[PDB]
Amino acid sequence: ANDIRDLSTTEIQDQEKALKEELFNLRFQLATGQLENTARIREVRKAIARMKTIVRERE
RNA sequence: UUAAGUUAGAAAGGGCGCACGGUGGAUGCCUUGGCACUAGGAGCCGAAGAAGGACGGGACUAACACCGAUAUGCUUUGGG
Repeated sequence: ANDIRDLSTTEIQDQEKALKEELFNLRFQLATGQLENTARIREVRKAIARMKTIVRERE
């Protein structure tokens, strides 16, 4: 969370994209019954929310 | 033996009493909820989009509660 604040906005924006790609893949593996560590999904969702919160704070 | 006479007993089923069960949810005890007030506070919300909703959000989610595509939560300050 503080580590996110060390990054630039553009750098944060890139981290979001990466997390959204990850979240999509998790949901895809979950659907095909190949996930196992199902707790990752919640982690990633929160992370994305954290990014978007920091960015909105910047403005 | 015959005759005359007398009287018993009987239960297909039923009645009364008793015993033991079933059904049913009265009664007692209990209280998650109510009822009436007192003292203080507060007496408005809305185009900066209200009241009230609909549909969604969880690993799996039918319902409730919570939340809004940042969705079963995000940041921060304190408490613990």
